[PDB]
Amino acid sequence: QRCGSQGGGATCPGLRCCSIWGWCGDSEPYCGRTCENKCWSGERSDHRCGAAVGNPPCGQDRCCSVHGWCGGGNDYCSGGKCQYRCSSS
Repeated sequence: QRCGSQGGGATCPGLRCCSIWGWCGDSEPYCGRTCENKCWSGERSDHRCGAAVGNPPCGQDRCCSVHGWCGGGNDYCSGGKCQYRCSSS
């Protein structure tokens, strides 16, 4: 969908990255240099994620687990273990 300043001020469904052009996605055009919000660079230094820390992004190839931490691989990204930005699902 549409998001951010181009799209009415919406956050992306699934806490995906909002590009500067106002569209949601998960790839570098959306999440990297041309990202407007929930970008790869916005992951907390302590890597917490989830609702308790205001649903911050995780970095590239990292996923927010159901326990509230960003990380990579199955324990963070795969079915049942991932609550958003799931690089698997």
